[PDB]
Amino acid sequence: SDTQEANDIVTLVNLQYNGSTPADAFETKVTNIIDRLNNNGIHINNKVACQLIMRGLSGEYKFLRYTRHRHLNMTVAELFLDIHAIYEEQ
Amino acid sequence: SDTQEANDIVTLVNLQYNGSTPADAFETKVTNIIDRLNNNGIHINNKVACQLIMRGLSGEYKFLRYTRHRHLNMTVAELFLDIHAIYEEQ
Repeated sequence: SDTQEANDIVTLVNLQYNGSTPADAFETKVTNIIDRLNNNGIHINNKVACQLIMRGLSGEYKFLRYTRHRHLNMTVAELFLDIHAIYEEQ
Repeated sequence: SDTQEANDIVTLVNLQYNGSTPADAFETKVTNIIDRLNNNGIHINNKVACQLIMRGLSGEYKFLRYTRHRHLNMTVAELFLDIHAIYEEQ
């Protein structure tokens, strides 16, 4: 699309997960956004990506933004493993 | 800051200009964000940058998002010249 990157960035900034949507969808949703943006030359690295994902991660997931401070060099895949683990216990 | 790029991206996505702030401040504000983001490896090119600026450009500036369709390959500087010109007439 002509307005591809801009809409991906706004979607990334307005992520709001609480536990309703399956992690499956939410993961591949964010995985795509970062892939598409990176295909178009906009590289959102793991550090910055995780930050934006954990932002707006509310509910019983809220806290993951607090341990993040100890989690340096955390990967997006790792971060979702955590989210997946939470969803399985619901 | 450790959370620099992420906060720059969210600032860019949540821009809301209507005519209150001087164009001077709003311009260099966005000019910096795009420079900082580009220094850190997040390449926001003119096309996508302008798109994100015109998004949330409300008030008497709204119409610049409509003329944009004729303005292909427009630069961020050009886009602000328009915003500056409108601000001068207020």
